[PDB]
Amino acid sequence: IPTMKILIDENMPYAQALFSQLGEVILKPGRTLTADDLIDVDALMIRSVTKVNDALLAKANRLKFVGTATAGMDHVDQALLRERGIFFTAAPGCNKVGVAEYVFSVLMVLAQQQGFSVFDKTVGIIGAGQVGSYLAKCLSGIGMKVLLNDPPKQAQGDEREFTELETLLKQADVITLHTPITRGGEWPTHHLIDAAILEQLRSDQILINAARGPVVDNAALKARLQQGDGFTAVLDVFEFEPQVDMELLPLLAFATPHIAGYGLEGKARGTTMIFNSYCEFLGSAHCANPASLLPKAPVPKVYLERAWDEETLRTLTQIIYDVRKDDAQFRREIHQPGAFDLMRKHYWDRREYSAVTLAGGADCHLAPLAKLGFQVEVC
Amino acid sequence: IPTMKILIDENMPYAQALFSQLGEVILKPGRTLTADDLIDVDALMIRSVTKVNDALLAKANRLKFVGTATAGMDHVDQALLRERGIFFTAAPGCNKVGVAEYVFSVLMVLAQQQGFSVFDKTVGIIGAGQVGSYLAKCLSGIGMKVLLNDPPKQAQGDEREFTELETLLKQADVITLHTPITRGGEWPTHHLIDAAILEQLRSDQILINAARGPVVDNAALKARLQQGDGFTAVLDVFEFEPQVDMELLPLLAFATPHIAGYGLEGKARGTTMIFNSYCEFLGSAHCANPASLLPKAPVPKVYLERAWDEETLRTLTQIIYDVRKDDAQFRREIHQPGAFDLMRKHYWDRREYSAVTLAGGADCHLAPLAKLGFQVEVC
Ligand SMILES: NC(=O)c1ccc[n+]([C@@H]2O[C@H](COP(=O)([O-])OP(=O)(O)OC[C@H]3O[C@@H](n4cnc5c(N)ncnc54)[C@H](O)[C@@H]3O)[C@@H](O)[C@H]2O)c1
Ligand SMILES: NC(=O)c1ccc[n+]([C@@H]2O[C@H](COP(=O)([O-])OP(=O)(O)OC[C@H]3O[C@@H](n4cnc5c(N)ncnc54)[C@H](O)[C@@H]3O)[C@@H](O)[C@H]2O)c1
Ligand SMILES: [Cl-]
Ligand SMILES: [Cl-]
Ligand SMILES: [Cl-]
Ligand SMILES: [Cl-]
Repeated sequence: IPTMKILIDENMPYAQALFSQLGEVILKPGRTLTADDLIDVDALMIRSVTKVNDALLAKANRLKFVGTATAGMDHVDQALLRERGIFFTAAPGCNKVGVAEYVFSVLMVLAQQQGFSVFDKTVGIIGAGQVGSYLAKCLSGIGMKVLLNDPPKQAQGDEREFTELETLLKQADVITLHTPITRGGEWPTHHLIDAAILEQLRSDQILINAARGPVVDNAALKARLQQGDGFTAVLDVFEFEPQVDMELLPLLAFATPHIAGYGLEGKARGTTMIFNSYCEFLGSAHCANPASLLPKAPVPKVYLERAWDEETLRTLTQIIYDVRKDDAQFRREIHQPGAFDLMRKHYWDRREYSAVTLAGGADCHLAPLAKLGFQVEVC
Repeated sequence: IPTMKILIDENMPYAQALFSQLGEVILKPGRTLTADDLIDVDALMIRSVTKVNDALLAKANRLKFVGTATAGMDHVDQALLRERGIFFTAAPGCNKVGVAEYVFSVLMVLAQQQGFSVFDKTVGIIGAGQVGSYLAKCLSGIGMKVLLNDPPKQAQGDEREFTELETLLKQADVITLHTPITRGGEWPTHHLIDAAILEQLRSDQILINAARGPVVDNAALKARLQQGDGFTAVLDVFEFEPQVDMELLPLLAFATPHIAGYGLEGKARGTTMIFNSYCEFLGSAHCANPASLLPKAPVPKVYLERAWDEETLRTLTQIIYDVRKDDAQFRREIHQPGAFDLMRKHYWDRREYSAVTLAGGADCHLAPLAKLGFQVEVC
């Protein structure tokens, strides 16, 4: 029987098991892919390590489909793909779930450490794409007040209610960034949080940047933190990572090596999403989800005796992710050579709220917890 | 129908509900009890706020039984009680459970923060009474190596295998204190951990004192910590509490205001134990337990998919108690007037491992977790 010839990155998780259903699978390390590797190849499945150039496709005589198991697609010349009719797809938002649960962990722990309620704090989301909109969904789901800012999408006709920047920077208690890094365009994000903005940030305001490094001027962030007025900053991304300011590090409430979106589920969605895309491209009925591929969580379900309070919410969410874990490892190991990248490479088997089932009675208020991302079960 | 007349401290938890089954209950604040209050009184149930003097019993014409809902009994002249035939009982070990789970939390978090395995660390218990023996049971239950030291009990004929002090101080990684505070006697405990001992403590050794304040010379503890060689100390009790050395405080890994044994269950055991004692004293069949009196825990049961690792153990135990919570509040509030005592008075609804049921399959290894204190259920 004739089959499609599918070239796939060797280290794409669950790739062989999934795509073998769709035809002949060739597994090769993505960094060493040459032009000859695409001879007689119908479809290509890659990660970020493979650059889709003119060079790579020089002998792609059968290439009709290209899928990248990533949320981003800068490693792909998609103007090239477009001009020669090659269908292209990524996995947008494949790792957005982790970021939301990362931000929530940060809020939850800071609430405990500084002694306040998260339901008193207004979160301002700058960047309402895949990541921001999911975070906006989760926070609003449990009844927190969100503030969305997005000048590009608002100009494109997005009819969500957007808050203007200077308003958000004043009206919001917590400021979280979820934008790309851009120097040009109508709405550049390089040093979006600059010196002038930082010094107008109050002592009871929290700044979180788990978007991209250069969005926050790290030098300016340090200067703002060295006043010691109680201003609070959390960085998952650094302006010149893997290098970080070792003077700034002990001033940051939490510091982690670009691992907010990490997690087995999100990593599996990379493969899962482009697999479903290619399935649909072939006209196949096959369909896959990360829940089916992964083993069940260590603590897959817990039971609730009554309705949840803020304390129970902290208890439940920290079963999955506690930001203090990564923070501690990062500070402990960063002095070691290449520890920034090695910590990411050997990241632990982190899950997400969907891996855990919350079982309760109709009087336990699980509907907000379901919107937060948990699986629920009314007894 | 004739009944026993029972005088009880107004603020003893669940006292009226329990003891009303045994006869007439009179509720009066323990600090304001006078001699006249014991006229025609058959039994007395008190806390620490009531001092049992010659003065208090001056008109106790019917007093036959005295119960104090405490583990200690220094507030009681029991030489007086003995010489006039009054049966006396306390509630020994009523709050020992919390201390063990406190110590374990400290070990669990320090293991995460410093990056090590608790199953690599040998815990040396100094003081093998109610508290120490329960801790020894819990740690050995999950497979940790314990080291018991107790010169008084060893001299009295206790045939457990005891380790000599200087040996324990060298052979053990973690040193936890669970002794009373004594200046005299054959085995005094005042400054038991002194200057000479502290300076022979290694950089990879941990010292925990949740026993009594003056057992550790706090001034010497500070001097040892100011070297910055990596030595680690945790205090639940301070030499001159509620006053603490504000120079020592930021050097302590964890600092809490004498709340290790706190928890609803332990607090209820105070009433429960002396109630059962008095029941037995009357020849009654009535019997009570704190589990029946308390509401069920917020998260009363969780399920396990597989056997537990060290990470899962941390996840499970921190559902009940996470020492970082109290530590954060203590450091945040201590500057406030009387915050040391007020934090204890308005302590949160803390539980214990027995309040949570761990459900799994026969292959989940719950037997050690049961010995740790959890309720288990093999499916
Ligand atoms: N730290 C992490 O673990 C982690 C993980 C994944 C993604 N990210 C970062 O997520 C950002 C969000 O990712 P995404 O997948 O949602 O991409 P996205 O493009 O869907 O989202 C960003 C949103 O950015 C808006 N935007 C662009 N410029 C803006 C500006 N100047 N002001 C306000 N909004 C602006 C975009 O138009 C859109 O509204 C990127 O930096 C992404 O790489 C971080
Ligand atoms: N921090 C807390 O929350 C908290 C709570 C309850 C009790 N405690 C402290 O517990 C200590 C343990 O309490 P307990 O109820 O088990 O009392 P206990 O008398 O049963 O226990 C202490 C054990 O102390 C041994 N001991 C006395 N001197 C010793 C010495 N010099 N060296 C080694 N062992 C010695 C006693 O003989 C016994 O073996 C007391 O200080 C108790 O008040 C602390
Ligand atoms: Cl596979
Ligand atoms: Cl990108
Ligand atoms: Cl009562
Ligand atoms: Cl005492």
